[PDB]
Amino acid sequence: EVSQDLFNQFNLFAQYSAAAYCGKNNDAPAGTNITCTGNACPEVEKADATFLYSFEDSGVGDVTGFLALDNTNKLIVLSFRGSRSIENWIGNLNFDLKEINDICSGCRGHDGFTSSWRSVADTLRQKVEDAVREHPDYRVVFTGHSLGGALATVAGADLRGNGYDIDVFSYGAPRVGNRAFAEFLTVQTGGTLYRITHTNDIVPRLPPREFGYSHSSPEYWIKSGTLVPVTRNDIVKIEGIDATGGNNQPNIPDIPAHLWYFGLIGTCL
Amino acid sequence: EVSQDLFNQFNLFAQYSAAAYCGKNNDAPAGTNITCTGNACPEVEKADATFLYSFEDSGVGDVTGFLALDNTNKLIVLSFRGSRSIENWIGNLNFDLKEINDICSGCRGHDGFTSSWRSVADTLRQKVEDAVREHPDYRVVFTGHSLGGALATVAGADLRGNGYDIDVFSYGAPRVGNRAFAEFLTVQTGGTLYRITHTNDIVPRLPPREFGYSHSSPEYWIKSGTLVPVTRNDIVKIEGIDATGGNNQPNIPDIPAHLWYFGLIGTCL
Ligand SMILES: *[C@@H]1O[C@H](CO)[C@@H](O)[C@H](O)[C@H]1NC(C)=O
Ligand SMILES: *[C@@H]1O[C@H](CO)[C@@H](O)[C@H](O)[C@H]1NC(C)=O
Ligand SMILES: [Mg+2]
Ligand SMILES: [Mg+2]
Repeated sequence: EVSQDLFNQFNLFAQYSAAAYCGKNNDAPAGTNITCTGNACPEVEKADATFLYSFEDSGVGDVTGFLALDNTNKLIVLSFRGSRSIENWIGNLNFDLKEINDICSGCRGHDGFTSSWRSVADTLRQKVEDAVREHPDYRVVFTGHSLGGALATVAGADLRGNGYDIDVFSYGAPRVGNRAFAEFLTVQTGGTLYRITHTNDIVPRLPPREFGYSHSSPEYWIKSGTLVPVTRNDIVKIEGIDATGGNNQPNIPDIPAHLWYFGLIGTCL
Repeated sequence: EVSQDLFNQFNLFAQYSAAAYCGKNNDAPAGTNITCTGNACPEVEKADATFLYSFEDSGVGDVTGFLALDNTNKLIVLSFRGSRSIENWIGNLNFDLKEINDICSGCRGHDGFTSSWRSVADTLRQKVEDAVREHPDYRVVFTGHSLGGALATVAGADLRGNGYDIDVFSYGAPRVGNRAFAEFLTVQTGGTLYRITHTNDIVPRLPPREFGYSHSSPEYWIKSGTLVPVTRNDIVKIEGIDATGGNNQPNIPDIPAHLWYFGLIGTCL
């Protein structure tokens, strides 16, 4: 029974996430208005929102995304793009873990996702801190769909505790590491993670539990269909690390369900 | 206005049109159930609907689509697919008109669309007539999106007046010929043409009028945006050969608006 207010924020960061794929320019000047093709982010376009910094193929893991200033919603938004070819990304996904003791003790995380974040963290923390110091009453939100949602979760876990709260809104994010990391992500203070999933989306089911992966609690499960508008009654809050009955159900998953989080996402008309 | 009953046919033939692209099965042997990926054609899935015949790269013009038997709605549906690559197809669209005296006197048609149809006409007329002879109380409906909307319109014009009505439902169809042809399609007896357009979709604006092309009347104009659900009152019936104030407006057109007719069409999640 999610609040009307939190539902409206789920929609907004779904569109910031979507905007990471469908942004008008990929070399866009800082200060230029955020717009999308194909009506992928109308709520963002309604806002007084601008690009503070745009990154494409950035650092080791070819990280793509933007830092946005929203003067209407009073947000600093760091949005990470998922893969440009999601089916190929899924098939090629490695299940290798790595120590991430610098984020939390005994925590391990997907090699790729944690590597990629580490390679751009210094730059993006600096950009985020300039924004905080220029706009101290502005709320920091990190967001991402798919791979982008993994990056956003890792970055949030990493940069929390340094003076600014960081909310994270992840959309069809894969598992990011082991049970220790899931437990950290579940109780870490200095912001809330809203880990959002849809029906039988394949990506939150990877990498598999059998390779040493766990999901953080809680889960915000969208049970309304692919290409169906989402009502507030359509979101189910599921508590427990590796809880089942949401997206973690013993049935055949689906790629199309990955591309529909409140609206079209991870692809551009 | 349009009745709720007509709004439901528009939504059903939009999904029969969508299925020409997202047809879950290309194996697709006669008698197999119609299903789509990505929730593209749920109303078709609900119906007892089967492939009577399926064609790919058919004839000179490489016509693709299927002939369906629907025992729930009692339909014989010929569904033509538009292009695999609509943006490429829009850019390479040649405006050459061909004499089509054979279908109506003084009529000229798009050389491509009319040549394409003529090359599969004998084979496909025999398949509909076979289907009509076994199910004479069934309604014959030709439908398609984009290039598919044009093929259906030409097929309709050509095969009508042979003992069965042919209703045509086109989605974002281009202009198919000159004013003589547009007039023939406005008054032809032996079924109705439902020519449906969306906001500022580019495709119903091609080929241009200044290449001697005209639209048949009427036009059913969807005013609701891209990725927005369509309500009955969002559809405006616009009367008049080459009427303006629907899709035929002197503003900047849009490709994404081509891919949203009631839902996702001409593309498959
Ligand atoms: C950018 O957005 C601002 C605030 O939303 C608006 O007032 C201005 O007209 C926009 N600039 C451009 C280039 O459209
Ligand atoms: C096809 O649909 C029919 C009628 O709705 C049904 O009897 C049958 O179970 C379906 N076939 C398959 C392969 O699902
Ligand atoms: Mg704006
Ligand atoms: Mg016409």
